[PDB]
Amino acid sequence: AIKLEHEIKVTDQALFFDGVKKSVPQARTQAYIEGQKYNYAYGNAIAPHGDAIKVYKNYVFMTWYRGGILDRHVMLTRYNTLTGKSVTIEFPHQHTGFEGRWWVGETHNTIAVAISPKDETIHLLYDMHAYRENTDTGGNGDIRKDYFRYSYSLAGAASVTDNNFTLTQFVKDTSVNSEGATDYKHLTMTGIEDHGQFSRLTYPTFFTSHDGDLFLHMRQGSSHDGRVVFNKYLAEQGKWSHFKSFNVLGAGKKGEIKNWSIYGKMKYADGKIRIGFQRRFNLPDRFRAQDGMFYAYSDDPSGETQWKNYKGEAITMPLVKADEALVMRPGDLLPDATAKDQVSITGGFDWTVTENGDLHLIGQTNEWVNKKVIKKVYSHTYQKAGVGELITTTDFPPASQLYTAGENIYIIGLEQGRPFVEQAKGGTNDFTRVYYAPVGSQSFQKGIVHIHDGKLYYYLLEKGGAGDKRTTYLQIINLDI
Ligand SMILES: [Ca+2]
Ligand SMILES: [Ca+2]
Ligand SMILES: [Ca+2]
Repeated sequence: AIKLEHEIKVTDQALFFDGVKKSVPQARTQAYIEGQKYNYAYGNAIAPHGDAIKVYKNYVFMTWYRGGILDRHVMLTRYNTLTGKSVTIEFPHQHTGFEGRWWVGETHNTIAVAISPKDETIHLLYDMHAYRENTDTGGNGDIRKDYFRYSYSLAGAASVTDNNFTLTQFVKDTSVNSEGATDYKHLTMTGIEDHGQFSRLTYPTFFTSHDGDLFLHMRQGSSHDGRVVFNKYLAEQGKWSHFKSFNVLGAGKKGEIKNWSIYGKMKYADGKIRIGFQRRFNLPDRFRAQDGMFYAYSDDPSGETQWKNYKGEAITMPLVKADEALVMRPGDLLPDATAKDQVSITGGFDWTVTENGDLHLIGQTNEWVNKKVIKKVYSHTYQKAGVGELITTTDFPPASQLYTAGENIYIIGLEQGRPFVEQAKGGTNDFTRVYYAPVGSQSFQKGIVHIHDGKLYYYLLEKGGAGDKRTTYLQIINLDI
């Protein structure tokens, strides 16, 4: 059976935005008020959130901002699965909120963490939402040399003893742009300052290959003109390669009918670097936001060349016309919803490929009538063993993410606050519940999932907290592969 093995408190001081939702014009224009609750522009929970948990050998690395509203420091915690002990590092940087307005919480601005399995360096990317040298902070700090925020460690830092797991392991900014003695934020990953390359970036997400190569991808640009860029860590050189575009910017002048933006995620799946995404075209049409569903994979271990669509055909690279990578048109799921903005696709998209080559993609497609969602359609698109017909069904529960281990795919979530796992054989839509925490166990408000070596690492926010400091836990659940 799937079994809970460990439950570990991470902190009682995780930052939470305990105020109310603010519009973007509100967030940009309103001044701070002392004693205010911590308002927010998007979500209210920045911890656990983003690419915030990784497992390397016997270490679980977890990031979070610390509360409350006057603190907001970037934190890195390492739990040792062999000793049961944890150690945390406080970084000088504090969450800068919405475009420098640090009293408005900004859940885009996560802290991503990765370990290089080659040289055991630690990498952190944090507090970014497409900032640039001329981002207007409204009088809240100088961002001209701080629009891209990277911290990294000495080689070997991942495995030092707890008492040595300190800021001493991390490398200061000693460039000509350095702020001084506690500046751990680097404006580049390549050793070369490059505003074209490192501005307008959002959503840091690392992934690793079988052989221990480490990669990063981010979104560059805007919701009207956006691309995914990705690079590779060069352990032998102590730096990263130049960002490479999966798709172009300015597609409207390079072969597509119009510029577009890309909503998806690259992952390492069944031994290959791949991407699944949806497109936002911003045409005045039936699509309030995103349209389509797309997927491509690379047969190149570096992920740079040999990109193909699900049929195995080479695609243009960098991609200009998303339809080369088409798998499904979610507008089809509401075939009579033809009025302006009547098909609303704003989230709920995910994908995976199992170790047997089964391709799986999920989506949420909403019907939008008089400015309200009146129908929610969940889809599951899947191809057994990478061949044959692509099956799409709407007989799928309200799940927003898919995971994989062994021959299976998994839905993992919270039901009445308690973690559950549903499992299906890859290449199928036949889920059964195989784990549900028992009555009397704790209740959680939010969790992020990391699958590693046949185990589920569930990084969880405990429900029922008050104020801007809350309690997070780590659960380690054996998937019994
Ligand atoms: Ca700096
Ligand atoms: Ca549109
Ligand atoms: Ca097999």
